[PDB]
Amino acid sequence: KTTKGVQLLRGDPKKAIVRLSIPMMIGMSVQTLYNLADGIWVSGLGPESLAAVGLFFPVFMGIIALAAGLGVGTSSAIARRIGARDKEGADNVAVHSLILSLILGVTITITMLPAIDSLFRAVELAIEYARVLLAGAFIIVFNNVGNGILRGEGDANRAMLAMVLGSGLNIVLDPIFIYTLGFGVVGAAYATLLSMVVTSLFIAYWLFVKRDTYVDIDFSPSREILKDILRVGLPSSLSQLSMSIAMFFLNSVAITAGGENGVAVFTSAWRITMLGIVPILGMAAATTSVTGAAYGERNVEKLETAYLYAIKIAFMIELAVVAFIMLDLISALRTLPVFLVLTPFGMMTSAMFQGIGEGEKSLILTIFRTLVMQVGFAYIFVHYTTLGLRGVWIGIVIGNMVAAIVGFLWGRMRISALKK
Ligand SMILES: CCn1cc(C(=O)O)c(=O)c2cc(Br)c(N3CCNCC3)cc21
Repeated sequence: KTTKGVQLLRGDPKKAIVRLSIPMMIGMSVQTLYNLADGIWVSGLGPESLAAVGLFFPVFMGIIALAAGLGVGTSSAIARRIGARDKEGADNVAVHSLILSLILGVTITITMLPAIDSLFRAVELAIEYARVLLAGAFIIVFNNVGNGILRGEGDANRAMLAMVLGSGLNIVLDPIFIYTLGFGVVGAAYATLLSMVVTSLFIAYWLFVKRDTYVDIDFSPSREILKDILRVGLPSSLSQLSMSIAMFFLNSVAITAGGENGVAVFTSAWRITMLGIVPILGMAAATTSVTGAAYGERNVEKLETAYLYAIKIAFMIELAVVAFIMLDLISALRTLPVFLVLTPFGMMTSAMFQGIGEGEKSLILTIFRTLVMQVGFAYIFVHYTTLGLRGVWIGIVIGNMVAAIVGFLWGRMRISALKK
């Protein structure tokens, strides 16, 4: 009838925010540690292989964006059916998403793999890197969908295990296929492939075989469900997309402000802050589940409680994290991380927008945060001020301040509108 994850969402919102974020944090931690390590192995492979990276990166990030967004849409739609105590509706979303993962999965493969040979034309290495990655696009999507099912139910521990067993297998298999065996840059993708396959066997085990999930995988092709999944899924894909593009724009700002000296400082600072933003990414994922559950119950008070408690806790964790960092890049490690305490005020709001099904507002807030304020102010402090590399860090921090104020008020505004 019930499950430890579903009994968490339907109960004390303060306990739900905590008990669900912690496993998500550990999962995201290993995930970020992979990105840190995978970038290192690729670095030093030569200039030709790095040129191949920038060839497939816009396509690579396209696949990950579509997959991650769809998973969020799955998570959002399942949490809302759980809150409304709608079992058959919660079962229907899961089956719909798995079919959605199949269609979207094979579509990406059939629409890109034959058309990747012409768009690229270092080039040969990119096509091979594309070939391995595109051939397993359906696997990547299924993973995020199966992840969204668990994350939307409250199975934060089984979802944590997914990415931990996930990223962990890649941290190990990365140097093996890149250096020991000697595939090169393509070995990173082949490590990614082989890793993704193993975990897709573990997810299908829990879902289909073990049946430990709250939902039963009742199915009937409904338009309301399809509208409900894409309403959050589609804008979330553009959110992660613009987030990477912001990293590219900020890079060119670091190019103008300090040069190549220079850009290396920005890459070092962006690495340590990626690990320091994990408690926010881990809690934002938990917030979407709780607020979504609260939205289904039509309990605004509980929704407001969980949204305000997720910020307060994450704010004080960051105060601690900032303290870790405080005690060239050494100068920027004392001014830049101050944007990490402003971040939970904005990331939690967009996450609760996804929770209540309004993904469009989540996309607008994210664009304003990552592009308009972060890149916008950083470009301004570097082109119109005597400050060089230092002004870039100021712009990011001062940009987050504005995006935090707008985000928090917009969040409290819509929470007030949910009563009238
Ligand atoms: C070994 C599977 N895997 C490989 C990766 C890679 O090679 O870059 C991943 O980034 C990855 C990420 C997640 Br989240 C992840 N999870 C969460 C979603 N379900 C599958 C496990 C798995 C990943």
